Amino acid sequence: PAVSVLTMFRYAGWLDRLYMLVGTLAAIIHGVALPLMMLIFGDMTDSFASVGNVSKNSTNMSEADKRAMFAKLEEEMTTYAYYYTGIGAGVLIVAYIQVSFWCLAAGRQIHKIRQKFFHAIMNQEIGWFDVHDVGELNTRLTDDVSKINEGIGDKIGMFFQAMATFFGGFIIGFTRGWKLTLVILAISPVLGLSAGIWAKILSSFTDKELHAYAKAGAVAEEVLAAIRTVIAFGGQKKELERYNNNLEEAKRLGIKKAITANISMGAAFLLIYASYALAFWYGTSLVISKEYSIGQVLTVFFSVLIGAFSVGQASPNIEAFANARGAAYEVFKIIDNKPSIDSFSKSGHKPDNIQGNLEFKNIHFSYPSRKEVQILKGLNLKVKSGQTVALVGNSGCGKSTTVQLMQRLYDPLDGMVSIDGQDIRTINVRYLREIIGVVSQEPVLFATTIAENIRYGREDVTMDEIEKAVKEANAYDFIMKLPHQFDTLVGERGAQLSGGQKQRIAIARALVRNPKILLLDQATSALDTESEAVVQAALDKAREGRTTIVIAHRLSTVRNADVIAGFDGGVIVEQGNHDELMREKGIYFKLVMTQTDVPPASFWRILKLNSTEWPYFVVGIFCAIINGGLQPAFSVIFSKVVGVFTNGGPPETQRQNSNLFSLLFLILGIISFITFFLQGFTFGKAGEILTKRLRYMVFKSMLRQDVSWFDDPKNTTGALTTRLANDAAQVKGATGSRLAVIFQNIANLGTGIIISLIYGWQLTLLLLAIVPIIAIAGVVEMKMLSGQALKDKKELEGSGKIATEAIENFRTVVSLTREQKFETMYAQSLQIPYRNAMKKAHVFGITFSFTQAMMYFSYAACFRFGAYLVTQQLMTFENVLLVFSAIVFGAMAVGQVSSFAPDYAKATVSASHIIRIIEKTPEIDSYSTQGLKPNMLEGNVQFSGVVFNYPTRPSIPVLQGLSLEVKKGQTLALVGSSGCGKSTVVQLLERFYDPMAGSVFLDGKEIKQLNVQWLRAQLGIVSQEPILFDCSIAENIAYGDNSRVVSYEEIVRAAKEANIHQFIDSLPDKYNTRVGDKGTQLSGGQKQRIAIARALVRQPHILLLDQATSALDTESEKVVQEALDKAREGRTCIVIAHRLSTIQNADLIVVIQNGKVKEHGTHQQLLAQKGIYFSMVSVQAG
Ligand SMILES: Nc1ncnc2c1ncn2[C@@H]1O[C@H](COP(=O)(O)OP(=O)(O)OP(=O)(O)O)[C@@H](O)[C@H]1O
Repeated sequence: PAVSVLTMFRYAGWLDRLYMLVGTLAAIIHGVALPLMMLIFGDMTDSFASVGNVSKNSTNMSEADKRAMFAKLEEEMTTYAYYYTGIGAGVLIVAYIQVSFWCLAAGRQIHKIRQKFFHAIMNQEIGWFDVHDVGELNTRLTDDVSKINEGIGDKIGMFFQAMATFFGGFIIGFTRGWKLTLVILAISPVLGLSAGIWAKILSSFTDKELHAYAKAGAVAEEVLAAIRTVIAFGGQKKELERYNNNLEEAKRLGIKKAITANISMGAAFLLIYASYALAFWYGTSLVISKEYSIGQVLTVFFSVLIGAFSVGQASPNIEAFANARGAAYEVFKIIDNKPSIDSFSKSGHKPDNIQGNLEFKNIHFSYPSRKEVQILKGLNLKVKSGQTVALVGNSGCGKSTTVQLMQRLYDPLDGMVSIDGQDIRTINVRYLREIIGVVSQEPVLFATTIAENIRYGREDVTMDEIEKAVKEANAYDFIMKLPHQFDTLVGERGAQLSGGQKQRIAIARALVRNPKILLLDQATSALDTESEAVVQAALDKAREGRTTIVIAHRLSTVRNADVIAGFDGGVIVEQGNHDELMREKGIYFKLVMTQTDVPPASFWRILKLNSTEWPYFVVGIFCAIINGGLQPAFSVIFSKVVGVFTNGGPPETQRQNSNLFSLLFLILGIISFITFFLQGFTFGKAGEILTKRLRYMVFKSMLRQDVSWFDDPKNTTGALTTRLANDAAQVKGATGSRLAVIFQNIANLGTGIIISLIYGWQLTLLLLAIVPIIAIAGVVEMKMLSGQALKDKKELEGSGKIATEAIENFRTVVSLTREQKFETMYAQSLQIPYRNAMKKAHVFGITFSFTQAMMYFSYAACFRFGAYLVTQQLMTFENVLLVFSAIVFGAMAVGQVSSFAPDYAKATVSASHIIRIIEKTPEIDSYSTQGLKPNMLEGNVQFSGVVFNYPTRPSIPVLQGLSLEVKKGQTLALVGSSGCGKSTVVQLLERFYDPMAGSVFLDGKEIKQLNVQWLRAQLGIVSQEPILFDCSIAENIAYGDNSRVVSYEEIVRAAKEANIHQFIDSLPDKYNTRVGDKGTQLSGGQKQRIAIARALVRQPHILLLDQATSALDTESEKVVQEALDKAREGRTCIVIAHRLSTIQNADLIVVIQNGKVKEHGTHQQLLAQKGIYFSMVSVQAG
């Protein structure tokens, strides 16, 4: 959808309504300013044509004909040169006003939008945030606001310019003779038609492509997330073929786009060369009959094509304006939306002497994300002033909902909530929340100082009072131990505070507010019994004589409360003191007892990647020379035409010369269509090969890498799918397409420099001296349009980061009632990109003005100097046109080439990354073929003094002097405090990493000397969260022993021994059932048993079990443990043990602490040791 145009320019002050008006009048002038440059150019050839044939045919006088005609041209061209400079003078003024006033008026409007849009979001309801996706909302603050500034800025001034030329151009064409124009305007619908057809066919082969690679690029994403399972089971080649057998689809489809894109080029490049002749063949016949002059035609043919091409230059300026209307709809809706609970209004009462009488009356309530089911039904309950009320009951009974209604974050439907006899929906929201202290489940700390985070509760508090509150909250002594005490910087940027310390800050914040009512919703939940005790002392302190509602999770909180309400299904089944509810032996009694990147890759290296198809490259080079030569050809055939009618000739030859040269256009026009159809058929396949061949070599080379690579923060599973998907394809704009450019550019400017130099060399050294100037200008505009894009958009990140901090914790700030503070913080940050943008339009006023002025001025500096060369009989007027339209129309050709081809800079660095991902050789070559691979199936495992550090964060040491044997067929349990040391042993026997020092042996043999495939083939990885692949049960299981004959019989025996056979045989589509996200979702317990079943098929001599049972499925757990006892029997086993019961039946236990084996032995010996191991078993008991 979109907005009405006249709405969208609201918030535009009267001065912005003026700037947009004055700037338009500039745009209209600048629009017609080039049609005038074509009209004069016509009247200039008339001045040359009138004398060009006098001095040649009849030799009447030698020096009385020289001065006669030549002092006429010298006086005619004084005016034509004064006329040209007059335009560029007016342009210089006009062009400034155009882009100045429009970017200004847009900027002035944006700054008024940002504040009104953010404030609109801080003014919304809390049920408003429930329905909406907050992620896209935050980007909508800086993307959609960035999408509007396009379609109200300078993009309008260019539109009214193009329309003033469309009508300004078709005006001049018609008044200078109507026959020539209606010829063209009969063909321009054929070209306005020809343009849109291909864009329907290019858009066709686009969306078909994103669904072609979506098959291949889906296998890619699944692997690189599941890389731990792929390497550990050696399926690194099986995944290469799946990714490849779907990779031919997007290739063949890539060719139908590659051909048809260069068809679209040469097809429309033909209809120009066709309609050139049709308009010139017919245009020459109207000067031969002495109806038009040569100056008349050359005006009209150009003055039409400019005005006719003015539509295609205004295509995107509309699309940017319609994108701006559309993005402006989602925003303006929010600004004009007004809430029922207005957090900014000043309406309700502000009652004083609030004792805290609390009353709920017949409350019913439904959330608006799931409104089908009611959450609370007929809920009634009073809290007497200064008493504490604990809410208990099972999950889903609206305990927090109660607290949300007393915050008034939703408005109940039926019933009434009153404070001291007064409807809470009849006082003001800010006074309400000012009297209420919110202790959330999780405390939000803001990325600011501790002083400010506390002062957020009440911005006028003195530093004396801060000290008092921090004391009362029990957070002072820990603050006294921090290095930057009350100035320490907290949040995501700063030092991470513990859970206990964060909550006490939230408590101090609420104390600063000194409210009359306190609300706590799981104040202590996550916190351990040690952290909880300090908070409880500080909570209890803060409550002393305040009316309190606490969502209680800990039994000790509930036992000392003055009154308990028991909730069940929205309904208070029993209310009383602690002893009553215990006496009742209802719901409450049951609860309380049970609980007890800048790589400089070279152009030559990239080119070598496509070297396997050099014959394709030779042809494309060849046609890139012809097509680069057709431009300077046209500069002749245009000149040689006009030469006849401007230098001298008999009207017997004006027919054959004109029609010949007029049909040499269609010689050129055909050769245009052929050389493009062939250029994009050889360089086209050369690219679509190159993508497909590099995605393979990459994805192959990616699975070759070792685990330290995939552990890095930069090589995440997404940034590799991107790198594997578009960066792999973006290379082809730097192999063949770069030769096509430079061979075109050489064959164009090369052969065009040569020709113009011989026909007259004086004019050329001027033009090829000035082309350097105007060529520079198109770059610095592209630079400073972009170099300024960073500056203005970098100063916005602070302005955007402020908003990000406020939306991401909206439920908090609204409870602190600091919606205004963050609004002000946003606005104050926005004052920098405002004042920068008000200088930006001043800048782009100039870069746009002095581009067109140095072009309109330099248009005079050529046809003045070139004219004096005809006075002095040094060059003909034909030879001027043969210089001018051989440099200029040829220099414009490289731009029309370079702007079509892919962004070369963006392609080289996009390619430089590909070469690095290919040329990288790992520390652990999984692909290799050497290694001992004996027939000795003992599996004696031995770690001796292994020392290892994670190379993601090598500053952290884990293991020091770790030495240990596992005897054949024994089970070894790893235990100790939480740490990565225990997990590391599994990764080293896998050989996912090498160790720094020490030695890992397998049956007396160094694992660095055994093939990585045959080390890992006899090792079973049982992951925490086992990865199940989108695939059949046979394939997910076959992932274990790959490249193997496995039939139906061998599958069933293994599934028995994992204990899943009986459950499998009654399910629908039994062994064929699709599992994954598309298929039946398996529980946590079932997935792990699949991982066990996969390990049984492999039948290894060693079993690595790592943190298995990472789920809560109670029955499955005993099923897993049964299946596990089966899987271990008479096998050498290494278990990372977290559960005490697993440890009891193990043959040997190792207690590890800080890299050090403090003790080890059988179960019985470690208990009687009465050491570390003893401590673990004792804590669970009591
Ligand atoms: N963002 C949300 N949008 C809509 N409804 C929600 C949202 N969050 C929670 N709910 C609803 O709140 C209802 C009651 O949950 P409640 O917050 O009372 O749990 P609780 O009592 O706090 O339990 P616990 O303390 O264990 O989380 C649920 O039925 C759930 O649908």
